[PDB]
Amino acid sequence: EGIDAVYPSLVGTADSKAEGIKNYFKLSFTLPEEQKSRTVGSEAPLKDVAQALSSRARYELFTEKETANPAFNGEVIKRYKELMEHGEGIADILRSRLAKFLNTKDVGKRFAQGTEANRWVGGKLLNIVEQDGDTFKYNEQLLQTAVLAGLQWRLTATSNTAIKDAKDVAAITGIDQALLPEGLVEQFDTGMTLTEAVSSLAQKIESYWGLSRNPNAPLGYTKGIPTAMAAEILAAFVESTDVVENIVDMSEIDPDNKKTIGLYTITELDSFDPINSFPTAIEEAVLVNPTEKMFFGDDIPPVANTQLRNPAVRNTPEQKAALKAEQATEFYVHTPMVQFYETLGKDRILELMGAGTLNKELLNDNHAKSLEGKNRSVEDSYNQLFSVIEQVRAQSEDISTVPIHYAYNMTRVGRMQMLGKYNPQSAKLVREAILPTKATLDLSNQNNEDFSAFQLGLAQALDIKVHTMTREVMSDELTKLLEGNLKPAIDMMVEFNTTGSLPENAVDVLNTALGDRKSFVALMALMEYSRYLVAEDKSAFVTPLYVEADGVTNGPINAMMLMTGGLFTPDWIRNIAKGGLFIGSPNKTMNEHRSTADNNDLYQASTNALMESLGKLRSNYASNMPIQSQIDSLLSLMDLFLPDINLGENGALELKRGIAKNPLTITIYGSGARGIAGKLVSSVTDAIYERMSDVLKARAKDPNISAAMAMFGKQAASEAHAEELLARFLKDMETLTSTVPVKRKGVLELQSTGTGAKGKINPKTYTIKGEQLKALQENMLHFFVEPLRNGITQTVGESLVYSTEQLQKATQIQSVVLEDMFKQRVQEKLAEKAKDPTWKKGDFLTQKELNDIQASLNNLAPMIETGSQTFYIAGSENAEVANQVLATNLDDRMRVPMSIYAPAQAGVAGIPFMTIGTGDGMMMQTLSTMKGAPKNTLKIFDGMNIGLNDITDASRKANEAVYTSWQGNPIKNVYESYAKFMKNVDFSKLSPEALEAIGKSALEYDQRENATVDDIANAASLIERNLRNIALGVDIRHKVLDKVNLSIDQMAAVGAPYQNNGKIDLSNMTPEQQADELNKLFREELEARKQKVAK
Repeated sequence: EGIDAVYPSLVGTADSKAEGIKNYFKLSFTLPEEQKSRTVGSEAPLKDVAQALSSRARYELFTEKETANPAFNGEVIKRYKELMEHGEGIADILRSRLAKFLNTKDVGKRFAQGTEANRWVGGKLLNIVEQDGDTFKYNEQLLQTAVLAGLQWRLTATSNTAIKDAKDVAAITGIDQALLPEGLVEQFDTGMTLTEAVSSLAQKIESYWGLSRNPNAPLGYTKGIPTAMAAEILAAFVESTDVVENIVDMSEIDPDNKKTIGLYTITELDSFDPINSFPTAIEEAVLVNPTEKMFFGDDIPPVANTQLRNPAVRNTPEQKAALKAEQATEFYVHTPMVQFYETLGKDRILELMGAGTLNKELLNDNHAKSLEGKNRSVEDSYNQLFSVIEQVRAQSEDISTVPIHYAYNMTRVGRMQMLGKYNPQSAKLVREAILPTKATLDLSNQNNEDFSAFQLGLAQALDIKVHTMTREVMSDELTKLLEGNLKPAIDMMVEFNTTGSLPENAVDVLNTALGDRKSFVALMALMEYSRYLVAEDKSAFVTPLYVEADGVTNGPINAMMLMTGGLFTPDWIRNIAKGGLFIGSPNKTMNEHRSTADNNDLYQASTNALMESLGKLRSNYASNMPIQSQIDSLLSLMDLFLPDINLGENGALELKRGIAKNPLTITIYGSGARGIAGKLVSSVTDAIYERMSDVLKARAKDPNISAAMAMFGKQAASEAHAEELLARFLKDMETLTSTVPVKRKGVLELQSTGTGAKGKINPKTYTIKGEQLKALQENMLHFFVEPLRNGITQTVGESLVYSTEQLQKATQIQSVVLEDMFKQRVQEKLAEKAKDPTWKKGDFLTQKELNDIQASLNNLAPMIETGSQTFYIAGSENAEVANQVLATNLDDRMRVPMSIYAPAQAGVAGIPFMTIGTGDGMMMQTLSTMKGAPKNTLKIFDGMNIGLNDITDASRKANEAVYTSWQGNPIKNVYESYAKFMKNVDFSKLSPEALEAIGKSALEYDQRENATVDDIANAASLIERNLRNIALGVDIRHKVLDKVNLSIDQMAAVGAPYQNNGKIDLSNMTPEQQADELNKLFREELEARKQKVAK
């Protein structure tokens, strides 16, 4: 009688075992104990809410608050009057589409005779209708409340959707990640798919309805009825031209693919629309506890209870404390930076920091696609920032004294991420306008310690390697720039502060002065320095300039410290010193190491090893003439378009440290050899497309120019030199696309493909794809990637790559078993429902039944616990388990598949989870909750912005947090979960498909052709004892390193190292001598543990 008294006019009885028509709306939802929405019980929600928005006094009375938001002024009130009238016309469209549905094929006539038309996949909206004469009609309270949710969704959906990477697009389309076309990713994130639009809209509808789900009701109605309403509202928005629908066909690019995907984009409002200063008036008027809002002053966001998009995992108490500290920081608006942005204008901002205007008649088709994506990011960030400024400006007359708070949540890899799309932590344009840092300095004397901090901040913003030089040397470098190239730019900024105007050629002045140092952070350095020059009182200068403590190769260094076992080697000691770990050198900073000891970082070290491997490969095939020519063509092509590859006049090959940046970072991230090859080739094709645009530009200026000079005009001193380069380009492309190398029996053989490149090119629409693209990747994989991966292994160590292999095998095997049991357990439950008369196919399972299936998997240890963090590698949301349609609209379109939260195969995702989660993720968690933690800082991943008044103390604390995170044992945590899984697993109950996947990870190629169940089980237990041996070695190494004196300078910006107060002196020793001393303590620790066990 609870919900049966609020909606007594609904069609059908509320009994699950009735005879006629049953109402599944009242059987699936229940009234809450305390109210959550103010529209429950009303008769005209679209009229009561519109009345409350007509005045400030009425808004306060309806909301029951002392005062309303100051931004809710008269201009905003007028704009909401038109929006409410627009929402009344949306309801008229919905009411007219229902009458057509009941008229075609006599649906209404049959439904009134007893036919269960409300249980259809498209008739699920018949559970919220009422009888009216001989026909049916909507329920006014339920219909008008859903319209209000659509209006709020239309205003803020874009600024809340997630960002799709290349991996996500590949899964949706089905095309291989390494063969994704040009601009496909940039097209996908512009709009949203059907599933994303409907699911997000349906979430708001349920919230506004203010009801609670029934745990014993089928998932086909608790999730289908809200979804069926969302699809109808989205269809109405398309008819009203509020949402534009675009259809992309995969058969155009891949004829073998028959998938069709629709994309929906919301039409955006004007940048001067007064509604942009307060777009959450409807949300705060309906919900008792609004979710979308901006926090001012003492308004502190609440702490989330579960991980991001991982509802099965809850934040640990240690993780919740870190979130609370990060949400207490106050942000402030820098007025001089804001006025500079609006004076320059959006057009000049795009011209300076973007691609500017585009003339598509002189651009390549593929080149123009990338330029538009660059412009979109800058333009969207500019619009988002100035909408916030409008809201802040209404709170007080002084915009610089309004504190701002931001919400945080935990990423599945243990990373604190700001909520929203464009915020200081994500957008660089917004980062320079809203700052949490402040300082007061005495700059009346140039020899003060305060002036040295001021110079350090300016130098780092102007692209100067401050962590590789001493303070005195850095000061000399900055002085030359200030009085040299940057002088014209400073003069313009000085006039701007006093007057407030800019010249018509301001873009050209900044472009010439900055050059290769152009960035958003470099603009603030010019303004801050110019403001200091005109300050009347330099002894109390207040500035928001900061210094960023950036880690030196944070990724690779963490891996070699956390997942390395065995005895110490001199090579490890030398290579780990480049990361900031010094043994036997008290109070040694990174600036001293680079200046005197070693000036090569990890990126340069791997480049040198790559040259060594490349020379050995050529010498192996010295007698093979066809193989030698193929290697020459690959290097020749990369020399023409990549600045990191250079060939001398004598044929000597020279490489730069910039060729191993990306490969080294993604190698630690578990990416395979094919992934590196695909990215390397993509860099070459981008340069080729850009060179085609120069051909079109040169032809327009001079139609009589030659083809060679139109291409390599600026890369050749004479015309004859230009003709030489053109011949090289044509020959290399034909050679690299005609034959490919095939690795058989351990040797490489050239095999023809028959799909070589022929004909005359067209600069406007030149494209490389199909079999031509695959031929290029085959040559790159076997001739350049293989030598590259050998050099990387030599630097990081052979033991580190051994730990990654066992970790990948252990996680993949566990995920395969979990996925098979989940699918095998929901099919047995469905077979039981077939004997239930009150059950129909399409209702799926129940939330109570789904929770029992997941609880039965607890004896296999699906989650990894480290004591302060939790990880769930196999968790995902997929529609494979349900394999059925959830709901459609009244036109039998917009079919939405049903997706549930079920485990899935891991693959190579195990390595990134533990390298990042226990690496920089744990370091930043400690830094926010440690004793005497730094205050007023912005914590970007592997970085931290610090004010000029606390650079020394905060840098020392950052190095202390790094040392704490190096005492962990990620392998031991994985071993403990894997040992429990092996105790309870039963391989004899696995499907034949599952047994084939496990054999691909535990056995060799020859051993898995006819392997039995016993062979697979025996091979899986071997991995268990491999993890135990690795984990024991890591534990001993950390114990030994804690007994000696160490200096930690991983955050090398300032030069404030941290000492571990060890009591063993290893100074005045070579790395060869230190390894022997460390190995002596390693053998003593092993003996004690074995002796203790014996006792």
